[PDB]
Amino acid sequence: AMIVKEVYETAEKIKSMEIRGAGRIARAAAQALMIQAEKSKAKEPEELWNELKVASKILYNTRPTAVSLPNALRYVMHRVKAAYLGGADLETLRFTAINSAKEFIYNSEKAIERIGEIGAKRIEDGDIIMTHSHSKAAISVMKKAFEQGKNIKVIVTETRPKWQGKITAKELASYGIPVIYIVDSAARHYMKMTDKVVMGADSITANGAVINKIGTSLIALTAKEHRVWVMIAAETYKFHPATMLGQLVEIEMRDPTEVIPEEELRTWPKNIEVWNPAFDVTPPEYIDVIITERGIIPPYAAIDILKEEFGWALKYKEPWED
Amino acid sequence: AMIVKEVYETAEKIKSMEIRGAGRIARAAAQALMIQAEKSKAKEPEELWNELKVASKILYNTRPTAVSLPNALRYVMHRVKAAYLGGADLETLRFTAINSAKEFIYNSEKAIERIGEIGAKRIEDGDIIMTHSHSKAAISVMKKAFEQGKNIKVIVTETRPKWQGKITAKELASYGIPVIYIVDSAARHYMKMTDKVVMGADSITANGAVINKIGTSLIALTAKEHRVWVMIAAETYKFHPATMLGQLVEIEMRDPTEVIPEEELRTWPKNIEVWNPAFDVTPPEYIDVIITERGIIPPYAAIDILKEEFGWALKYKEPWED
Amino acid sequence: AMIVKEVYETAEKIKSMEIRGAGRIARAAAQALMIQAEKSKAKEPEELWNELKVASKILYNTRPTAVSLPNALRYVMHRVKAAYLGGADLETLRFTAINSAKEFIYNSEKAIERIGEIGAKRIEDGDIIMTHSHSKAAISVMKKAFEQGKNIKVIVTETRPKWQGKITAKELASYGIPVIYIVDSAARHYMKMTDKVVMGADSITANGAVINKIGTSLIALTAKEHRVWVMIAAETYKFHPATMLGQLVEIEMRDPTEVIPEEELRTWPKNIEVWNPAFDVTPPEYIDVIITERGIIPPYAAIDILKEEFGWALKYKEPWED
Amino acid sequence: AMIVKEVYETAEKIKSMEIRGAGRIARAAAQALMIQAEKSKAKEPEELWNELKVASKILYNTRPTAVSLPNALRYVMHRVKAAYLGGADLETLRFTAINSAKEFIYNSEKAIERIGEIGAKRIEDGDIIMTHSHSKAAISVMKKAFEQGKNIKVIVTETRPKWQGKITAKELASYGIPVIYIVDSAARHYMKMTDKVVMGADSITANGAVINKIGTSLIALTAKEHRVWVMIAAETYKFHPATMLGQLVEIEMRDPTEVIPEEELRTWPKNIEVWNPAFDVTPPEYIDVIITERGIIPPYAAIDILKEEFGWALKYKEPWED
Amino acid sequence: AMIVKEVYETAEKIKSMEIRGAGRIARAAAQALMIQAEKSKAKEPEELWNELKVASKILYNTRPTAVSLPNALRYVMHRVKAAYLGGADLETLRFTAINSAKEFIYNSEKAIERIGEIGAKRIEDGDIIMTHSHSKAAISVMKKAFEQGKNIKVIVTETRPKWQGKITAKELASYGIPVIYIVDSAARHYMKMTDKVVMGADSITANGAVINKIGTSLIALTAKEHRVWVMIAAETYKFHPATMLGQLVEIEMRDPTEVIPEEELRTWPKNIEVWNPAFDVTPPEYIDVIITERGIIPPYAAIDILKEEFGWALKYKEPWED
Amino acid sequence: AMIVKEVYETAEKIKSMEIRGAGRIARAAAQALMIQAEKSKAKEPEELWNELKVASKILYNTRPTAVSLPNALRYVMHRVKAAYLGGADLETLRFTAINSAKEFIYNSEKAIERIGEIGAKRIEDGDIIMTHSHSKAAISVMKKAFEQGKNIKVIVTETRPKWQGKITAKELASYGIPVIYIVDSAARHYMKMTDKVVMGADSITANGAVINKIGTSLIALTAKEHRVWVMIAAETYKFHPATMLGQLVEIEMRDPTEVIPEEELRTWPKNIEVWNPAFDVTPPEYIDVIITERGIIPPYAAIDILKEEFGWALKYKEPWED
Ligand SMILES: Nc1ncnc2c1ncn2[C@@H]1O[C@H](COP(=O)(O)O)[C@@H](O)[C@H]1O
Ligand SMILES: Nc1ncnc2c1ncn2[C@@H]1O[C@H](COP(=O)(O)O)[C@@H](O)[C@H]1O
Ligand SMILES: Nc1ncnc2c1ncn2[C@@H]1O[C@H](COP(=O)(O)O)[C@@H](O)[C@H]1O
Ligand SMILES: O=P(O)(O)OC[C@H]1O[C@H](OP(=O)(O)O)[C@H](O)[C@@H]1O
Ligand SMILES: O=P(O)(O)OC[C@H]1O[C@H](OP(=O)(O)O)[C@H](O)[C@@H]1O
Ligand SMILES: [K+]
Ligand SMILES: [K+]
Ligand SMILES: [K+]
Ligand SMILES: [K+]
Ligand SMILES: [K+]
Ligand SMILES: [K+]
Repeated sequence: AMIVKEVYETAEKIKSMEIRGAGRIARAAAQALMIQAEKSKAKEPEELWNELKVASKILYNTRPTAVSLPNALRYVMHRVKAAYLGGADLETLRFTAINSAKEFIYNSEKAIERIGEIGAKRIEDGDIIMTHSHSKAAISVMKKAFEQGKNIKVIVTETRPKWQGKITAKELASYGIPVIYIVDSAARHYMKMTDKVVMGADSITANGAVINKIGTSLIALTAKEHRVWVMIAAETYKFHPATMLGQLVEIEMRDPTEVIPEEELRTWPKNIEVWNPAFDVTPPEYIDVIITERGIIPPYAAIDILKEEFGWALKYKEPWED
Repeated sequence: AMIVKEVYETAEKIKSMEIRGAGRIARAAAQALMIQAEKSKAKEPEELWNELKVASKILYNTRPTAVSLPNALRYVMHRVKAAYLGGADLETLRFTAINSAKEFIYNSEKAIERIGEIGAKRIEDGDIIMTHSHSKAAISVMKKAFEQGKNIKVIVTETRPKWQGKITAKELASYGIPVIYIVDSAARHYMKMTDKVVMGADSITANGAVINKIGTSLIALTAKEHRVWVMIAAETYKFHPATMLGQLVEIEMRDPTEVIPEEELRTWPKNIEVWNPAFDVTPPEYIDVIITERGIIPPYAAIDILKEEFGWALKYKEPWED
Repeated sequence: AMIVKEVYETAEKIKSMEIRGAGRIARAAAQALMIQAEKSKAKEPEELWNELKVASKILYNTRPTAVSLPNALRYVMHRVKAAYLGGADLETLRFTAINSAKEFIYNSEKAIERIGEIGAKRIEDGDIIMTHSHSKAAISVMKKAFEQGKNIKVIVTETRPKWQGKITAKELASYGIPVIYIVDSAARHYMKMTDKVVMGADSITANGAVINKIGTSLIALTAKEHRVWVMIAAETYKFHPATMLGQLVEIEMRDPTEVIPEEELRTWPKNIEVWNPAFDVTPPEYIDVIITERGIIPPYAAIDILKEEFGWALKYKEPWED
Repeated sequence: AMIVKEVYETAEKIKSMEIRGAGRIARAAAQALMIQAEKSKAKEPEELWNELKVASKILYNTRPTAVSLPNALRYVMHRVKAAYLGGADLETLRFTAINSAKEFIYNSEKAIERIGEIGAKRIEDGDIIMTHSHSKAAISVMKKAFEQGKNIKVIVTETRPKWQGKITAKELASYGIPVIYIVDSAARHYMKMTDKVVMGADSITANGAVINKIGTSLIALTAKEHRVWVMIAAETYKFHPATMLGQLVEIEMRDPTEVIPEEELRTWPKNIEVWNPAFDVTPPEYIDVIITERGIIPPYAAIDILKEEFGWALKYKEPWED
Repeated sequence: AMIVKEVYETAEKIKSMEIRGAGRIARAAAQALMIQAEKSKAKEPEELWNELKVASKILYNTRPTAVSLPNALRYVMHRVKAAYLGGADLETLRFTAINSAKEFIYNSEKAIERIGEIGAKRIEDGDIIMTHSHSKAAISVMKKAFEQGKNIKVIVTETRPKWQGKITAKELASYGIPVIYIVDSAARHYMKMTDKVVMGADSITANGAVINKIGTSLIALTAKEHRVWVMIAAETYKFHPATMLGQLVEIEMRDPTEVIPEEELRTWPKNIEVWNPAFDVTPPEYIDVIITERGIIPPYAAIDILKEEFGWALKYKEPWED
Repeated sequence: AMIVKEVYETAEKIKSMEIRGAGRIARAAAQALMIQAEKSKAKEPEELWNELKVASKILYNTRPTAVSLPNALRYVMHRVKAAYLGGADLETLRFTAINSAKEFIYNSEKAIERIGEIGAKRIEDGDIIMTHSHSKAAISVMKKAFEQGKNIKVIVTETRPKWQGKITAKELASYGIPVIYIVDSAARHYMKMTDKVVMGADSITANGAVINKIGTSLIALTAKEHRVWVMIAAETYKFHPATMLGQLVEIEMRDPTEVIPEEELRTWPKNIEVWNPAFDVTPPEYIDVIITERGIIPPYAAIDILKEEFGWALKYKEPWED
């Protein structure tokens, strides 16, 4: 198959986390299949079908934990597959793909703004919010509360190994919002002064569990200890279909040198392993609500979100498979 | 008034954290008064006395949180005051200061060894152990349990902002102990494979609370959630006497440039604050045992230690005072 | 603009709490629009419509917390709006308002009876039951369980500041049920002899939280500490729709003279504030079941009730609005 | 009135626990109905109808706690009844009974196989599983996981008084799975080495509570204590529809001779009562997931299984009733 | 025996709670025995011995729950008894009693001031303190923090049935301290804004339990839920000797009409009992510290306080017994 | 080397559990030492000394977990050793052994009687008590309470594998106390009707943990869950001095034939391991009080029992050692 440059560049940048955030990763995965359909030089429908099959697979094997990525691919290729199997001609396939792909990106953008408006109603004036990592959705909520004229301060946790909290601190601060930057270790110490916790999701499971950035479960734990509300801002495509039939989510182990730089680690003894999980799993009992673009749920209603939007596809194979 | 440079240098190095760890800071300050005494050029007792008080004030105003420091100073200066007020001559006073400092240092070393001997009995063949920061007393326990031929593995938390875990990791490796190095955030995620938790203490309070490196309380919190024993390895001079009469322990707020380096921090907007507590406080309900040189205690028995060894001095002002 | 006195009197009495309890307030407001419609002197639909909206605004601005009230108003006014905008003539509109109000009142009465029938099955012969405030729906359950020949005894909390428990106590006694009357403070002390807890609800939220009379959350808290079932007896019109899209329920702050009578309160210094929340919020983790007219649910299933019966109206403004 | 031998045998074998396990009981009840219809000497529809009614009551009045039994009888008799009231002739009605029984029996075996497939995905290589009693659904999960190449070990609790664990241990051993057998008392002692708990259910209620063999709640409680996942393997016919309308599940109290043999018990004093509850009730807060043949649910979603598969029948009487 | 007027007046006023507060009750009990020794017209030592024996018994049978009362009597009569048994003449007995009695009252007064100074060190500037009932000792702590220039607000709970909170609110407010008065039911609702809880004791037990005003355990419970420190301000004579040898403290049941006034209650049905426990028992795990006049303890160190100050007397009969 | 028959019998009877219960074991060990001295044919002091050393080792190497045994041997052999090193002649040394054994045996019986007296005060009229295994100290508490006229009922858990509960039930029945006998699995089912839990101890550690019959921790855990008091009835020789210096108590693993009889076990597959821990370890957070003959303590005061009664011996070797 004749895969375009942009499909491979996008895959590289997902692996390397130059492109990161589960929402963004997913939009970018959709963008890539769109560009493959723009520039494809294929003559028949069945050539193009095959390019998009292979482009999808390239994109799926980049980073495993955020289901947002495969839900973007599925959004485009369920539609592309249906077109092809009902004998769409070539230009009818090229459009299905381009259009499905634009549908997903626009609905993503709209969902986040909507999550912002909903979640902000749960923020009270004077609140001190503690967040983790960098999440566009969590930030939509905090940003929207500030624009409503609520006076808020956000406690940004640093989020090692990759320092995501620096992006968050600068982002919120540039909107006018006062920020307090602290280390991940200081989360319990400042939980007493915290009124709310607002964080993202990479995968939400059937039973209510949230996979998000490493350290998320600690903040959640001690939030429960102190009765601070834990609010997970998360789009419906963060919800994980395969968990309905009993799959556990893969937790991405990233390279040791994101923790200890190569120049430093090569000097350390052989009997020190460095372990770099990218994500942990927060149980549902530590979660007050999940703010989706369709509204507030208890985390145990994740099963409904999946029943009604995703369940149907589980009897079929994946839409990029032979 | 005529204070030697070794006192001034010890101070500077305690502040900058070139000299660090509660016990070592204590030994360094004992040592500093020793050198003041050896090298003093005083002719009268009153003149040496005055040097020994001023040197004590300089050493005590360095770092507040770890009570080891003022306890070392008191061990020396109670004995210096008793001698001076009982009419000691110049050389009897100089030797009282010197010999007292030596007793403190010697007892500090013996206590850490004995703590290791005692704590090691609570480590079992096969144990995965999680620790935090760098604690001589904690390491002593792990080192001895290995030396007894137990096959242990230690999970070492990175301990930001100052990366104390690097020190711990390299040291444990160097005695032959396999290490797993993780970010602080990952402590709950790895608590399910952990069997024991073993950390140090900077100050231990009347009611059993352990003030220790920032993040300690999170590790204990989730340790307890999981039923993993939390064991604090701690010398009797870590116990805090002022807290018998209601005093709260000051928590050191250290320079923000330790968190975010100067060169970068000055590029950030005014409306980000960086906050950097060097310690947090862990409740007694989350501690299984404290391991002192005199044996295993439940945390609530902190008060006995304080009664029988320290309470006598609480009717009197500090032995360095005018 | 030409509003009858029955609407004005119903309002005044809802405010003063002469008419009180979530369900009864709802029925009183349905009834108030009914009388507005029966007695209206309008010639045009537009003129009646306008009376029905203004009367609705007057009734809704009385007391905020209990969602029963605006739910009753909507039951009537959704149907009035649909008729008016579909071109109904004066008398078709008047009858739509009147007949809708009647359906609400009739359904309210049937629901409380059925709730009693359902809840009673969860009461067992011999049960000591603790309750709080005065709730029709809660009493219905206790009354029916007695009527079935179960030998129950009810602990009745006094419920300050308004002494709601006196009402509950006299009423339960009058059906033949032995009562034990205690101050609110004594609820933990008597929780060890309690078998069941049965209380009402003013608003139930998207995530399962029950807003109810002040003190409810304490009784549930210690009920849970003790493993005593907490059962909330509540009509579907107690469920709060705005909370699907992030709205927090306002908690009524009532006059301080209800706490400390006027004559006494004016003798007190300026620097005492009296604060008087009429409700508190009980988390879903402390609730065993909610008992509605449609059956037993776990609290987290609040969201289903809200979805299938109320969410449809959340794209539209209130049916009383200009 | 003309009930075949086979029905009376099934009933006796169910009461004496010669046939046992919730699913197998249900399959035996349907088998009996199937054999009543096959061998019936009834001449008219109304005569067969009456034999089946009576068979169904004989069967329902054997053992109360496991609802799998009445759900089997309902499955058949709902269909048999809908035929009879439509005016179905004799051989038409005999086939509704015969075929509905076979549908139930086949779907049962299919459901359990699929529970195995789904629940096995939650077992990870290396896992140690604690189980309780003898559940065919739980065993399917453990068997499948092992067949996938996962090296697991199973802690089989003995399950007094009927010694069920001996059956589970022998069985699992017979597939090549290493079993650790321990007494019920030791569940907490070994919870620290358990990774996963997997058990059956006799009845699952509307709020998520699980009724299973006596002991089950203790194992769930200490599992929650230690953060081990509790996974309930349960066919959808284990869910209890009467609970939707407030019913409490009856806890079968069986003979004291199953605890203390007749020989020994008769010598004991009169003032020793021997109580033998066959089941207990685990709350949903201690259950991570229910594995059904339609998927994984959080325990709070039990109410949906019921709304959507059994809720329709609650306005009618039992099908075997007049 | 010729008991003076003031012994009987004091007993009456303890029963009626005209004199109340455990410290005050005890000082007043001591005052009474003092006055009996002032005014006694007795000729021999053995007459006087007998008057004080009988005066003590009159005072002991007034209110049972606060051990402060009998510890005051014991303080005077251990001394009086020792005098008499070593053959003190009459004036030597009259003084022992008068003087012992003044010793107790002065040490009481001094202990409270000292509890104020200790406990205030645990109060931080800006703190919002929630209290219960009226306790001189709790107030000493809060009063002393305010005089130190810490800016504090106190949340006074009303404390039914007897309204103690009115005395507290007026008292604190008259010292300049801002007060918030709320009902006992509002304790959890305002626990989120509370930094510290400071309360009294009537009896502290060997194992750490605090008997204090009804409702105390609820505030403590929800304080633990929210991680607010519960500090019990309490003199060493609040500690309960008989608990060392396994006695449970009697919980005083006061007359129903303190709850519902006589004019009102006489009209209520016969099947309503009104239950008025004066006190409840807070377990030690909900208590952070006990501030005694000898300093801060964990509640589990109550056994030490009793071992060293009280243990010795338990092998002897009570000092007012024949 | 010349060890009498009686010592070898005691040892065998201890290993096979023909003599059992921690106290009774200890009394049997001292009895053996007493009989070794009485019947000794030794001519010199050093010869008797040597028989006693060897007897003590034979006895100590029977069963490890219950420390009552080594504390008995220590009581005697500390005294026997202090005599021998003072130069005591033969008949002087024989009497130290004989008399020290009798001192221990008499004080044991006295301690248990006094535990009964003390612990009975915590039983209230009406109480239902759950117990576990067969403890003479626990039984003393239940017997005394009943003898005081309190109408109690006792839930006797069966205590597999050795069926201890049958002994407890028969015994208690024999004093006229109504017993409910239940299997271990049912402890949580009946915890809701239990008012009080009362059990023994084999070893009590320095931090308060209680080692008792397998199952004990499950009963403590579900008791804590339901706020039932857990009361441990334990002689002061149950406290474990090695634990002061970090030692962990060994958990005796006994024969698999005590779980599954030899006849049956030999037929089973090789791939079923049967594990029989005889004890488990209850944490101090789940224990309300330890009832000793010197009084009630909170479990955290165990360290004082030890400091003040056994702490002296830890700098020396065992008395029976060379
Ligand atoms: N890898 C995973 N995939 C899906 N769900 C998980 C995974 N790990 C944990 N969970 C769920 O998330 C929660 C975390 O529980 P625990 O592991 O006990 O903290 C539980 O509900 C688990 O069932
Ligand atoms: N600065 C401090 N000095 C002494 N004790 C403290 C300090 N801060 C907290 N504590 C104690 O440590 C524990 C921490 O409580 P929490 O507020 O639950 O983290 C409590 O037991 C307090 O008594
Ligand atoms: N005003 C409110 N409106 C709606 N939900 C609320 C409100 N206040 C609290 N909650 C919810 O109710 C529960 C109370 O939480 P806590 O703050 O633990 O008492 C949480 O589940 C919140 O989601
Ligand atoms: O989709 P949004 O809300 O922006 O963020 C969702 C989550 O995905 C991210 O992972 P990574 O940085 O890609 O590894 C972060 O963990 C974040 O909370
Ligand atoms: O001794 P002080 O600290 O003043 O108060 C101690 C306690 O005694 C009181 O009881 P009551 O009003 O006599 O029934 C209150 O409960 C108060 O907390
Ligand atoms: K907070
Ligand atoms: K673990
Ligand atoms: K109860
Ligand atoms: K585990
Ligand atoms: K707070
Ligand atoms: K109970």
